Amino acid sequence: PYECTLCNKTFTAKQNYVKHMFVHTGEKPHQCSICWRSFSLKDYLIKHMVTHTGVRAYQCSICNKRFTQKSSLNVHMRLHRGEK
DNA sequence: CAATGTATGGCC
DNA sequence: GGCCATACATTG
Ligand SMILES: [Zn+2]
Ligand SMILES: [Zn+2]
Ligand SMILES: [Zn+2]
Repeated sequence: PYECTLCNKTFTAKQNYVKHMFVHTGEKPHQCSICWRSFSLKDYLIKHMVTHTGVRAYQCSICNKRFTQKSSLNVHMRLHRGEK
């Protein structure tokens, strides 16, 4: 079972374990070509670029409202939830 | 592995 | 309320 001994935390697979340990280094090699903000992992930088592009790719199919991140949309769906 | 999905919470 | 970073997951 993959486990970070600093946090005492388990991971299901190796990939997130390696990413977690690299975040533990403190290094931020992935930088934005626009605002020069640096990031631990490329995943985070990819999500960052949407703030510059303005694309709200994630749309509620109930009320047509649009969102920057899928997580925001998922949160929003709790508002339509509560009606059977 | 990358892509995609979920979850959290400070900040405006 | 949602933007946004951060951090975990499963899927292909
Ligand atoms: Zn750790
Ligand atoms: Zn930037
Ligand atoms: Zn909606």
